[PDB]
Amino acid sequence: RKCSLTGKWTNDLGSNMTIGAVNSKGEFTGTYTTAVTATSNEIKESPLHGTQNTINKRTQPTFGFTVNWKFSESTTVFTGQCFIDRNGKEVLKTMWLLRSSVNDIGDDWKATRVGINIFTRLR
Amino acid sequence: RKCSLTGKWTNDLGSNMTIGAVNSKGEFTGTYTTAVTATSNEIKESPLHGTQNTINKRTQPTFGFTVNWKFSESTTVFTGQCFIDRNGKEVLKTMWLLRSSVNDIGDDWKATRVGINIFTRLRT
Amino acid sequence: RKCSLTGKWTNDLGSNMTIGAVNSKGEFTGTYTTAVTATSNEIKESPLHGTQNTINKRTQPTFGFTVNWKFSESTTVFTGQCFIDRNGKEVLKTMWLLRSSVNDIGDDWKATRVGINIFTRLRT
Amino acid sequence: RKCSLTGKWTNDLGSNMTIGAVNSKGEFTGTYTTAVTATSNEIKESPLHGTQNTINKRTQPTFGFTVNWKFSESTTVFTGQCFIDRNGKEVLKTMWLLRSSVNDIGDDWKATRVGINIFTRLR
Ligand SMILES: *[C@@H]1O[C@H](CO)[C@@H](O)[C@H](O)[C@H]1NC(C)=O
Ligand SMILES: *[C@@H]1O[C@H](CO)[C@@H](O)[C@H](O)[C@H]1NC(C)=O
Repeated sequence: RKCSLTGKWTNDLGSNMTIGAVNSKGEFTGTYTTAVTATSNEIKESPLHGTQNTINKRTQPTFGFTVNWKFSESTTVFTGQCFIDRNGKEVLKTMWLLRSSVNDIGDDWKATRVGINIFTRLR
Repeated sequence: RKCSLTGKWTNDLGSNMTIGAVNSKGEFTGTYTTAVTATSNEIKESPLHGTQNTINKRTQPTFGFTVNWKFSESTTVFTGQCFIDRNGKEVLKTMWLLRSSVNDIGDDWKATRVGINIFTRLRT
Repeated sequence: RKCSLTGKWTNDLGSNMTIGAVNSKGEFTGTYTTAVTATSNEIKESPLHGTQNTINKRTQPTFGFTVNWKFSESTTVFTGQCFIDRNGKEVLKTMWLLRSSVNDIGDDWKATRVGINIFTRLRT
Repeated sequence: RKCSLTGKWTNDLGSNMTIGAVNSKGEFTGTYTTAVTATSNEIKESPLHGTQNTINKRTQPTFGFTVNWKFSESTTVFTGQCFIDRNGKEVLKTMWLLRSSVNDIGDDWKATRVGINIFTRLR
């Protein structure tokens, strides 16, 4: 079976994301939903856009996407691979770069954070 | 006067990219012609897709994009900020993650490279 | 009651490391026995050397260390923080860069992998 | 000729570092000097400790080091390779991870920044 990006996902920090159909070029869009208090009610939703690599039509493709945050001046990109895990579940293993806005090119060196996220299906 | 992603850029490793118009949502597409590759595969031009953050209509906005490589199974994402020094020169300062495809989730841990690229506008 | 790096740890990929006493400068040495490698080389135990930040004598201090691999030409650095949940469990949350050796500076751009590891105390 | 870590270096942001002799195990110590105003007088000096890989005694070894900052609770690690550049000069091409202290394990996801530094000899 193929690991497919389309559907609803949640990650190891409680964020959720929904990705729509992936077209013939590999392109998808979706929404990324995050709480703005850890274990609390305030929820904000931002669009994401990206692609799945379709070379050799792998059953476990790599992909990447950009989340265009609507509640700050930052941007995050995620890249990873859609696996069928050893337990037979679909999992997206991703790493990300979070770019903050700085005012002066002299502060550019501290504007990028890095981390991972693992997503599994919300069914 | 605002740093705009539209147009033609080159980086410190000799790669080029072109980016078309940015829509009012911040979305753009482009093409990336890479000078370097991790595979021994023949390189080719590959599409990219991304967004520029439009919050507070910054003069120097953050942005990100995904390069959907067409000559391998990998994906790279870039993110950075468009800077504009006063005389008027624009620079894109970016960082990227290059994701390779691995056959087994056991190898996932070594599938992600990181680095930087600085882009400047392709000379007239 | 403070999160201390001294002792024996294991990570989410099955690797182990031992770390000896932390001196009053924050310096420690250890050994790292890796479960995984990017090369197809036979793994072996490798020394590590690092420091824990002693500013404000934090209960949960940041730290970093370098693993000087003995079965390849690579180096990996880890950095992270020692957390201690109230019942008393310690966790090291780290990120690392794995540097491969390349023969030509032209290839430097693809020589650095990044990822995470979470370590917990090796079970009695 | 060998690229050797020992000596004084400066980087693309104006920081300086001095690394002592590298012993038979690959170990070195040194000092990392940084300004706490960009283009200004206030200078702070922190120790660094690390190793150079000595497998196959390469003329261009990889290495890594940790800077134990003495003016904050953060730590940085650098890793890279000592090259003889195409112009015949020694250059250290490095990337680093800067770990900030957070109070709550729930904020751990944003505590790591990433960037590069290129060092050349101050002679
Ligand atoms: C980039 O464009 C320049 C200027 O036209 C060209 O000379 C060079 O070959 C191009 N590099 C690539 C990788 O296409
Ligand atoms: C780690 O230590 C555990 C517990 O002793 C042992 O079972 C396992 O084989 C070790 N893993 C490695 C990579 O040495």
